[PDB]
Amino acid sequence: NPAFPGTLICDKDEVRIEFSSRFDMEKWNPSVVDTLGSEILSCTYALDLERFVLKFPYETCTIKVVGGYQVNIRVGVRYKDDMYHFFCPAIQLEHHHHHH
Repeated sequence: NPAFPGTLICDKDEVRIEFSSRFDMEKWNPSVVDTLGSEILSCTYALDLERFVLKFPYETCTIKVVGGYQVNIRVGVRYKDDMYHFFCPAIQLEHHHHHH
């Protein structure tokens, strides 16, 4: 059975969850939520329909945890297996820049 295919990108100024196609985004319908599955009052996130990306800032859409930040993502009423959590580190290392 298909696994959630969003690719986590922890960037210097945002978090992205990137997809291979707009169809994957529409199928999984990822949304930023809190640890219980509810919307975060402060959080504005963006869906880029051309590049197939969910993106959002650290401060308003993630929670501080040891060593970094946690974001909670709902996919899909609640369904089994509908909650995901991801971690981004506080410290990002940069060696060579290749933005993509």
